[PDB]
Amino acid sequence: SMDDDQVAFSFILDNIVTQKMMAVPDSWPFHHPVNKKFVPDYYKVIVNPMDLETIRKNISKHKYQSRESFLDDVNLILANSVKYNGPESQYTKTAQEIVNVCYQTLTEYDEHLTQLEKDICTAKE
Repeated sequence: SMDDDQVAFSFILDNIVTQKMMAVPDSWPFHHPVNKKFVPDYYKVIVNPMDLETIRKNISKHKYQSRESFLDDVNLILANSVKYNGPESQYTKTAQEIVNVCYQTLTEYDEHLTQLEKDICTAKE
Protein backbone atom coordinates (compact mmCIF):
# COMPACT_ATOMS: atom_id res chain seq x y z
CA SER A 1 0.00 0.00 0.00
CA MET A 2 2.55 2.60 1.06
CA ASP A 3 5.21 0.61 -0.88
CA ASP A 4 6.21 1.99 -4.25
CA ASP A 5 5.21 -1.15 -6.23
CA GLN A 6 1.59 -0.89 -5.01
CA VAL A 7 1.60 2.85 -5.68
CA ALA A 8 3.05 2.40 -9.21
CA PHE A 9 0.50 -0.41 -9.87
CA SER A 10 -2.47 1.69 -8.65
CA PHE A 11 -1.17 4.62 -10.77
CA ILE A 12 -1.22 2.53 -13.96
CA LEU A 13 -4.77 1.28 -13.19
CA ASP A 14 -5.95 4.86 -12.54
CA ASN A 15 -4.50 5.96 -15.87
CA ILE A 16 -6.33 3.18 -17.74
CA VAL A 17 -9.56 4.44 -16.16
CA THR A 18 -8.97 8.16 -16.80
CA GLN A 19 -7.10 8.06 -20.13
CA LYS A 20 -8.93 5.19 -21.86
CA MET A 21 -12.16 4.07 -20.17
CA MET A 22 -13.48 7.56 -19.35
CA ALA A 23 -12.45 8.73 -22.86
CA VAL A 24 -14.99 6.36 -24.46
CA PRO A 25 -17.59 8.47 -26.28
CA ASP A 26 -20.81 9.05 -24.36
CA SER A 27 -19.39 7.19 -21.36
CA TRP A 28 -20.43 9.88 -18.81
CA PRO A 29 -23.37 7.81 -17.45
CA PHE A 30 -20.78 5.27 -16.21
CA HIS A 31 -18.39 7.84 -14.68
CA HIS A 32 -20.34 8.08 -11.39
CA PRO A 33 -22.86 5.98 -9.47
CA VAL A 34 -26.31 5.99 -11.19
CA ASN A 35 -28.38 8.97 -10.03
CA LYS A 36 -31.59 7.66 -8.40
CA LYS A 37 -33.35 11.00 -9.10
CA PHE A 38 -33.34 10.18 -12.85
CA VAL A 39 -33.30 6.39 -12.52
CA PRO A 40 -35.56 5.76 -9.53
CA ASP A 41 -35.76 1.95 -9.65
CA TYR A 42 -32.04 1.38 -10.31
CA TYR A 43 -31.03 0.29 -6.82
CA LYS A 44 -34.05 -2.00 -6.45
CA VAL A 45 -32.98 -3.94 -9.60
CA ILE A 46 -29.18 -3.80 -9.24
CA VAL A 47 -28.00 -5.31 -5.97
CA ASN A 48 -24.23 -4.65 -6.40
CA PRO A 49 -23.81 -1.32 -8.18
CA MET A 50 -20.47 -0.34 -9.71
CA ASP A 51 -19.16 2.62 -11.61
CA LEU A 52 -15.85 4.20 -12.66
CA GLU A 53 -15.71 6.67 -9.75
CA THR A 54 -16.06 3.87 -7.25
CA ILE A 55 -13.31 1.96 -9.06
CA ARG A 56 -11.06 5.08 -8.90
CA LYS A 57 -11.75 5.47 -5.16
CA ASN A 58 -10.76 1.80 -4.72
CA ILE A 59 -7.54 2.40 -6.67
CA SER A 60 -6.76 5.46 -4.56
CA LYS A 61 -7.13 3.26 -1.45
CA HIS A 62 -4.91 0.57 -3.07
CA LYS A 63 -7.69 -2.05 -2.98
CA TYR A 64 -6.34 -3.86 -6.04
CA GLN A 65 -3.09 -5.88 -5.75
CA SER A 66 -3.61 -7.48 -9.15
CA ARG A 67 -5.60 -7.01 -12.25
CA GLU A 68 -8.03 -9.86 -11.44
CA SER A 69 -9.80 -7.93 -8.63
CA PHE A 70 -9.78 -4.71 -10.75
CA LEU A 71 -11.30 -6.58 -13.70
CA ASP A 72 -13.95 -8.13 -11.44
CA ASP A 73 -15.26 -4.60 -10.73
CA VAL A 74 -14.85 -3.48 -14.32
CA ASN A 75 -16.86 -6.48 -15.56
CA LEU A 76 -19.56 -5.86 -12.91
CA ILE A 77 -20.25 -2.48 -14.57
CA LEU A 78 -21.11 -4.30 -17.78
CA ALA A 79 -22.99 -7.12 -15.96
CA ASN A 80 -25.26 -4.51 -14.32
CA SER A 81 -25.88 -2.74 -17.64
CA VAL A 82 -26.90 -5.99 -19.36
CA LYS A 83 -29.30 -6.68 -16.50
CA TYR A 84 -30.73 -3.14 -16.13
CA ASN A 85 -30.57 -1.81 -19.67
CA GLY A 86 -30.54 -5.03 -21.69
CA PRO A 87 -28.03 -6.80 -23.90
CA GLU A 88 -28.55 -4.44 -26.89
CA SER A 89 -29.08 -1.13 -25.15
CA GLN A 90 -26.97 1.79 -26.34
CA TYR A 91 -25.78 2.00 -22.72
CA THR A 92 -24.67 -1.65 -22.72
CA LYS A 93 -22.78 -1.06 -25.99
CA THR A 94 -21.00 1.88 -24.31
CA ALA A 95 -20.20 -0.30 -21.28
CA GLN A 96 -18.80 -2.97 -23.63
CA GLU A 97 -16.48 -0.43 -25.25
CA ILE A 98 -15.33 0.62 -21.74
CA VAL A 99 -14.69 -3.03 -20.79
CA ASN A 100 -13.03 -3.80 -24.13
CA VAL A 101 -10.60 -0.87 -24.07
CA CYS A 102 -9.73 -1.76 -20.46
CA TYR A 103 -8.67 -5.29 -21.48
CA GLN A 104 -6.80 -3.99 -24.54
CA THR A 105 -4.83 -1.46 -22.44
CA LEU A 106 -3.97 -4.10 -19.79
CA THR A 107 -2.50 -6.18 -22.62
CA GLU A 108 -0.50 -3.25 -23.94
CA TYR A 109 0.92 -2.93 -20.37
CA ASP A 110 1.22 -6.68 -19.60
CA GLU A 111 4.97 -7.18 -19.11
CA HIS A 112 5.00 -4.16 -16.82
CA LEU A 113 1.91 -5.05 -14.79
CA THR A 114 3.09 -8.61 -14.52
CA GLN A 115 6.31 -7.44 -12.88
CA LEU A 116 4.52 -5.18 -10.39
CA GLU A 117 2.00 -7.94 -9.56
CA LYS A 118 4.80 -10.43 -8.97
CA ASP A 119 6.67 -8.07 -6.65
CA ILE A 120 3.52 -7.03 -4.73
CA CYS A 121 2.69 -10.71 -4.27
CA THR A 122 6.33 -11.53 -3.28
CA ALA A 123 6.27 -8.81 -0.57
CA LYS A 124 3.06 -10.36 0.86
CA GLU A 125 5.28 -12.92 2.70
